[PDB]
Amino acid sequence: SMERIEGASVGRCAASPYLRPLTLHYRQNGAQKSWDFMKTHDSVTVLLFNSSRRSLVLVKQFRPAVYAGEVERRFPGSLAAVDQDGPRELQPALPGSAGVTVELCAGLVDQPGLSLEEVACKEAWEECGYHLAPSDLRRVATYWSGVGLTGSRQTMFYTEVTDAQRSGPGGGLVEEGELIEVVHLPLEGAQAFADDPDIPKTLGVIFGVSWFLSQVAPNLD
Amino acid sequence: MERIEGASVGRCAASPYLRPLTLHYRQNGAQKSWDFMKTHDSVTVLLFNSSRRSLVLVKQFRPAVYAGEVERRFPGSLAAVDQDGPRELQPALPGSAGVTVELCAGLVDQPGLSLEEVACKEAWEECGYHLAPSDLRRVATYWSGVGLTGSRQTMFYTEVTDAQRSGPGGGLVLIEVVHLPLEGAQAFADDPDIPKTLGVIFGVSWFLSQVAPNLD
Ligand SMILES: CN1CCC(n2nc(-c3cccc(Oc4ccccc4)c3)c3c(N)ncnc32)CC1
Ligand SMILES: CN1CCC(n2nc(-c3cccc(Oc4ccccc4)c3)c3c(N)ncnc32)CC1
Ligand SMILES: CN1CCC(n2nc(-c3cccc(Oc4ccccc4)c3)c3c(N)ncnc32)CC1
Ligand SMILES: [Mg+2]
Repeated sequence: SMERIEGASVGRCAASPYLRPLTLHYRQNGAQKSWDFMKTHDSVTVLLFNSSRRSLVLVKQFRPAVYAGEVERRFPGSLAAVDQDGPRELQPALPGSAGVTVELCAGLVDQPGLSLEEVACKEAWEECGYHLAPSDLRRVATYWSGVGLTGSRQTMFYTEVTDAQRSGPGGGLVEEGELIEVVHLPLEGAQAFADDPDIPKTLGVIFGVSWFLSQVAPNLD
Repeated sequence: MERIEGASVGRCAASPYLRPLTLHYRQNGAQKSWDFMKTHDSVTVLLFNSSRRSLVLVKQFRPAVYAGEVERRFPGSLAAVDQDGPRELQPALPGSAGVTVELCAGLVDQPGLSLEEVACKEAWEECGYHLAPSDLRRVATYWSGVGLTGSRQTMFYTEVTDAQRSGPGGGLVLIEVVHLPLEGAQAFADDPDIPKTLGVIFGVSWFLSQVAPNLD
């Protein structure tokens, strides 16, 4: 099950391909300053509107960082310094449902040679089972994600799909230990879904719903 | 604020803002692990000043954004330091590379203040507007950076007038307050030459579709 998590523990992270902390030293109007950040990849996200079903296509999956943040919210001190060899078991753990998010289809810009659009198409295939062409995609927005702690860009795309385009199993790469659920969000429930704070979601979902309902859906009515 | 000199990359062993951790867990019986950063939650505030019919935003130098732009222009600029000290960026970029436009915002890192009160504090110190917690509408709560941080961000909206602009703002001792007229708002958001956040883009889009049509 996606939401069945066991043995949850926190440990030190000495090196990682996904985050690499650095400090920028610089003078700003003659004052010497420093700033802590982490080097990270850019990313792409893609909102699909399935017109056969009149539903938006989203993904649901366990996010370990979200789970840890939620354990820390409900049990302050869970993420205390790991001053020991090896991980420290959480006491108490939360249910794994605490880390399950709803997101747009998304992936890192870590694919040598692929365009941003092609990365978006790859993720829509691998995560959702939808076959897209790059020219099917509309660029919605490009922006900085997390300006305080990283300098990564994210680019969001949009495309309309039909049922015939859902020709794959989706669910992410099985061999690589991914378990992703495809969510089809009926348009009639979409704004309520986004506004509901009991469903953990990203700003990309909330913005995607708002943007679609005000910029696209009227030109289909 | 855009006059940045002698930029250099050094190591970051400890920081009160990012602490690298690894979650270890079993899912479907398989042992997994995930690298992330422990970080603070945050709040953002969109203000509509109806005296001026303008959205209140902030502009400031963001070092991480700057570093990201140097790495884009000169790959390898951010390689591991491997020295006794920081390594100068040569070539570098002008400070304008790191200048962003954002919503008023702050970390939830201080005991004593609710989310609403952090937002009022930031609106005062950054924008010079005096707000009350009860003046705030919660627009959205969401997770930013679910891959590496898991921290939560709450966005508030509130309506102000010039009668509430009782301070200068600009931060504490370089933040500039931006007043975006409603008529140019959408064009501002769409302008890809303006370095801005998803919070700004969503704030302008939300305001123009949920508030602006019912004004007046
Ligand atoms: C709406 N429809 C949907 C699909 C239809 N379509 N699109 C492609 C097609 C082409 C080129 C790249 C592509 O996506 C990637 C391929 C590799 C890596 C990353 C993305 C997809 C295609 C095809 N090869 N054969 C038959 N039909 C096709 C036309 C419009
Ligand atoms: C004010 N004073 C002077 C500056 C000092 N400060 N603040 C940060 C820092 C951390 C994380 C987010 C961040 O901005 C956001 C805050 C909320 C929402 C979105 C972005 C800023 C920082 C750093 N990473 N490294 C060194 N100093 C740092 C903090 C105290
Ligand atoms: C097989 N896949 C599965 C995961 C595996 N992977 N991916 C990340 C990881 C990093 C940063 C962002 C992220 O997700 C987003 C990507 C785009 C937009 C929004 C979120 C994921 C990661 C980690 N931080 N620690 C350990 N393993 C990790 C390797 C590749
Ligand atoms: Mg993904």
